[PDB]
Amino acid sequence: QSAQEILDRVEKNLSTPWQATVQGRIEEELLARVYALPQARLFRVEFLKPGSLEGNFTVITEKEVWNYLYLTNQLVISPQVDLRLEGEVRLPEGMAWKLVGRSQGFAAMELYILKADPRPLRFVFLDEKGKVLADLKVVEFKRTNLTEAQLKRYPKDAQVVRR
Repeated sequence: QSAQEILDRVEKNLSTPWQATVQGRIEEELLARVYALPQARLFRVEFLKPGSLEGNFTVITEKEVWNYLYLTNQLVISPQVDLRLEGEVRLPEGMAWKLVGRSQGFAAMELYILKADPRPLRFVFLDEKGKVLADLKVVEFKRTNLTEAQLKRYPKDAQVVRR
């Protein structure tokens, strides 16, 4: 239940607008910028790496999800883990809580949460043998101000694929 308390602290601590840089491996390198405007229930992810995703972006709202595919100029419009607190570990950003949980494309995961300023720092997904399937780190983070005009922007010439 301690994990739930931590997650609750994170949710409350990130109730204002923020942005971050996510980098890791999934083998290929994944790099993206993330934007959140909680009060408007808006989220945007912009991809930088790998080459197949470079330029793509995803916009999430309470109602629908937009997935822009840069190379094909298509805008696709479409309508859990039992985490437990294992303990703490010192990370570059400082002391963090290490949450662990079992269980559909992975066997278990590790979620690292910064203690001083409750927010995610790293997500690690493991298979049955403990092999890393994905290791994504939040390498940059900043609280800021964002607007719907910014997060809902899209290429005017995008071709719509409506699900």
